[PDB]
Amino acid sequence: ITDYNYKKPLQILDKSKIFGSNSGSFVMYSMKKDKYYIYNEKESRKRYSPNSTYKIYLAMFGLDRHIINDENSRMSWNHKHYPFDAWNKEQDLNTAMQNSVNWYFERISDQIPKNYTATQLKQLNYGNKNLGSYKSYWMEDSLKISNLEQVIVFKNMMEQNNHFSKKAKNQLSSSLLIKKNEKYELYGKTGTGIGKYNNGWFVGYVITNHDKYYFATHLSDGKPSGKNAELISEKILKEMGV
Ligand SMILES: *C(=O)[C@@H](NC(=O)Cc1ccccc1)[C@@H]1N[C@@H](C(=O)O)C(C)(C)S1
Repeated sequence: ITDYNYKKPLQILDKSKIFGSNSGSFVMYSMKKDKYYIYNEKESRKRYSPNSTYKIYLAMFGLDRHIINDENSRMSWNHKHYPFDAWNKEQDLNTAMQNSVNWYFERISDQIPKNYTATQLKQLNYGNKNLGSYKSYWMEDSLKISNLEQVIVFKNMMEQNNHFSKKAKNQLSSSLLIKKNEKYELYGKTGTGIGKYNNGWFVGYVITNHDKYYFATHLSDGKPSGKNAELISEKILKEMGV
């Protein structure tokens, strides 16, 4: 009822054929040129739950409040059998991000009061800002963000001379690196919502030798999967600027 699509106004694109039988949007931002590039402006402004992309923010708050740190991003397994075998071991930040280990981020969340989080979501302009009963509010629930916001918000949280330390930003960055060769480094995080897949995400950024870009892809129908959002994301960055 209070849910609304992203209002704040700020070049656009046609990637309709890469998306094919999936539907959703793409957003990109050039540091050097200070401009946005968007495929599907209207869909890009619709608010969806960020699901596992919110781990970015959970990690950042975890490092800020010290809940986890340089040396002790650790946290033990509760010896509960989850389907993913990568989830069934000791974790650190890199491991839990790479492998999107829900229990690790949920334990960070456990230790964070609604008022630090609400304050943070307000400084950051994180969508909705709608926390719930404040449980797993990021996992298909009250909290919601648009694809466009994902990009502005992430770019602003990392680039603004702001209260998060360069060091926690850098540990986060490490946790999110996905590909690297000579030309580029690609960073980001997959999100997959569910008995059905209906909300797929891939949010991140790429550093080349020349420029630095933040981008995000959402998926709502077709095969809205974190996996497919990453593929689409990769085909767009390739077919555009190496
Ligand atoms: C984050 O998106 C996680 N998704 C789920 O656990 C599914 C789910 C269940 C209940 C509520 C909301 C979402 C992990 N992220 C993805 C991903 O990285 O694409 C996985 C499917 C790997 S699990």
